[PDB]
Parts: sequence; structure tokens; C-alpha cells
Amino acid sequence: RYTLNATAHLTMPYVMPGDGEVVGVGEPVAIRFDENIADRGAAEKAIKITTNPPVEGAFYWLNNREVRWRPEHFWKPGTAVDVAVNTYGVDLGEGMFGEDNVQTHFTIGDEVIATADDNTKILTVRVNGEVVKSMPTSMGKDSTPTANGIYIVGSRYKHIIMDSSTYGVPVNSPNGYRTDVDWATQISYSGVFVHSAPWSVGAQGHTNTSHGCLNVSPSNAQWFYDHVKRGDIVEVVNTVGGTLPGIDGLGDWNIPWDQWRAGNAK
Repeated sequence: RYTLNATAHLTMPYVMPGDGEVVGVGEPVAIRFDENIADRGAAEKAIKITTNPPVEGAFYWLNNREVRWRPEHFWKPGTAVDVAVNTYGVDLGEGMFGEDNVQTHFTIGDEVIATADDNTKILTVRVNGEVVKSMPTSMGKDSTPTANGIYIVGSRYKHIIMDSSTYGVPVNSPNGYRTDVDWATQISYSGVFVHSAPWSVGAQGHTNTSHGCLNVSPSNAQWFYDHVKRGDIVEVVNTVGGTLPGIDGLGDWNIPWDQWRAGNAK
């Protein structure tokens, strides 16, 4: 027990969520190393997770330095999770060892699930199974459509600039953009946000005009930004698009329990 808490040569682990955070029902526990991990099974073995009420869960790797852990279903509101990353000096393979141990405790807030349905072009926000907000929306147009699936709410911004080059699409090109936006809530690592779009209010509710983001009105975007937290859920249904890769970053729930469970330790 020479521990360090997770605030929100060798390899350091970094665990999300951070100590004390309150997170939405889809927040997976995340352990991310600063080095690639030859011996996944080892790293998994060194990570103890307790939950109360107890719930079964399992590890799946998003890449070679990041493991994730989650239940089969969304968390039940109330659950406390404690994470013990007992990795100090542990054999992680090919001459790499855990630099230290790491701890975190977190808790699960309300069930918040927002469904965007391309049939109606409404994004309906549900807190504990009840409709508290209904927002006309406008998504990827057919030629750059919004992927179907379940997205985990990641970070939030009062203002930023989305630049398509970040995703290997030049600004000068036909799907290019470098756009200033307010009240931006990120929901995929591939660049999908729910955000203020005063330029598509006319279209919100009628027609997809965006590059992929869920355009909503300025006050609904602000509302989304005020009431939403990491781990809350946006589900997108019925678009002409594909499915959001399970290994996106915020795609976890699109892998099915069974593929997930089986893990990918090797």
C-alpha cells in the first residue's frame, strides 16, 4: 500500500472517472497507460473493481494502452464504484513494469438518456425514464451522415472551434470546416457533438444539414450543457448512417456483452 488517488523504464496508469466524481449511467471505468502493454491479462489481473450494489462487469481494450470496464447494462443510479489499480512493480511484459498504484472512488447519478430519432428529427431527453426536454434537431446530411448507436457523453465546452482536419478532412475540402460553436457537448471521439447551431434553427426538426453533429437551438444546447454530465447517454436511431465504432472512445456500449465479456486479452 503505497497508493496515489486519481484526481479528475516504467508505465504510469491513469484512471477515469476521477476521485469523487458523479457520472452518468454509461460511464465506463477507464485505465490508460503511458506505454503499450504487452501483457494485457497481467494488467487486467492487477485491477480490482468493487461495486455496491455488486454488479458483474468485464474488461475490453480500446487500444494497446487503454483498458475499459463496464457492466452488461447501464449502471443503476446510486452505485458506488471503487477502483484499485495495484500495478506497482507488476510484470506488464517485454521489460515494462507498473510505476505505481492508483485508486479512485466514484458514484452514479441519475439515468439521463437522450434519444435522437432520425424519423422525427427530435432529440428527447429522459431523466429517470421521464421526458424532461424535447429538442428539434438537425443531423448529418445524407452525404456526411450521423452514425447510429449509443454514445457516452464526454467533455463539455462553453465555446470551441471544431476543425475537420483534426479528423483528417482538410478544411478547404468539400466536407471541410473550421467552425466556432457555443455550448458544445462531445459525444464521440470521432468528432460528434451536441451543440448550439443558430444557423440551422430553420432546419432543426425538418432536415439534416450537418457534418455529423446534432445541431440544436441555442437555448436547448445551453440546456443540454447545463444538465448533462460525463457518462450520460445519447442514443441515435434510424439515420442512413452506420454504427459508431465500439472502439471510438465513447462507443463502448456498441460492443455486445458477449463479445465484450469474452474480452480481448489474448
